[PDB]
Amino acid sequence: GAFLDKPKMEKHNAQGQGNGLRYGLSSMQGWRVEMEDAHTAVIGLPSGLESWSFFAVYDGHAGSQVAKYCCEHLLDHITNNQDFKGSAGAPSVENVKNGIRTGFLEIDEHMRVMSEKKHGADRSGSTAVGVLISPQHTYFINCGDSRGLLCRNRKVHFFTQDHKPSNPLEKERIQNAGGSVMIQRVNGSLAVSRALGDFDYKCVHGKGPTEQLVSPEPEVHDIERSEEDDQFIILACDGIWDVMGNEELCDFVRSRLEVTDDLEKVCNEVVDTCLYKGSRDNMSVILICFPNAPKVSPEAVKKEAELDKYLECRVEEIIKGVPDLVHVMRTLASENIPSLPPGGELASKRNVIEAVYNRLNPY
Ligand SMILES: [Mn+2]
Ligand SMILES: [Mn+2]
Repeated sequence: GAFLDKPKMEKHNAQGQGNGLRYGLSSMQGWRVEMEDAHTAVIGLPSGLESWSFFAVYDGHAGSQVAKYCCEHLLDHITNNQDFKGSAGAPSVENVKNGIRTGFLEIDEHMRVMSEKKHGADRSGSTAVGVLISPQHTYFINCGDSRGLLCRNRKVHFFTQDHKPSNPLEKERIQNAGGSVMIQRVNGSLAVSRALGDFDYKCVHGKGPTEQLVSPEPEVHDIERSEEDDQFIILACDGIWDVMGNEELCDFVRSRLEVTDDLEKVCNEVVDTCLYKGSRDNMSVILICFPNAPKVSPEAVKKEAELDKYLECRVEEIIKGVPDLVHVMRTLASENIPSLPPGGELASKRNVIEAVYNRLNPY
């Protein structure tokens, strides 16, 4: 219904280390009147999965109720059901894969009875994307238009495929549940074809839970882990992916990692870069790095210090009229400056340019 007059750019961070992993996250409200994103980051899991980890981004719609309940409870719905536990020993590929499906369906029904019982007024829904990381497998999980990727060996090794209504199997399901896809939207309103919650979209008679207008069924992919080649995993809501592609962001994160090992800082840079590339949505990013994540380079740090200083001089020189920040950005862009961060471009450097603009024209 509304945007803010000015963006809420305050970042919320977390970070941790364990099972050979390091992780950082950053969430920001941005231009939207509410923050309806949520996340989960836990290293070491209950009930004998000490050496497992779990990370997840939740993009909530029509309120944050569903997103928040998921962020605190999706994991135990996933690991504490007979499908995940099942077979006598350690959980197999199938156990894990079926366990997540059950987890997804059962928490959905759980939330439906809770809402029915307590007479809930919110009509919210949420995407989930994440990884369950075991000693030898990364299991990617997706439900909605949030997205995850694996950077392996300097390249995009795998990414999750967003559930858009106009996708062929999604459209088919929607049509069979008596709906249509109008442009990109389920009956002209809903932009996503899979989510937790959205219970009004889940009331077709004589169609299973996975056969409704909006499905809670996750897509799960088993990637075998690689001690030598596994570099980092990026999970983010569409607030990020709307304005940056797989290759770009993966190239950009690499560039940043070659400058800091501070993961919260890298995530802040993803989020600011995205706000400046024009994103007007809530943004949340998680960055999980593996032992062979890119390393800090003495040279890349110098190049960044050089580039920073260069951008400071241009600003000072561009001010002879006294142009506003917007106009300085325009001018700087039309200079076609070399060596800007890959993917990030000029946008990834606005905090540096702006801080300087302020040093010189503070009023
Ligand atoms: Mn949202
Ligand atoms: Mn969003």
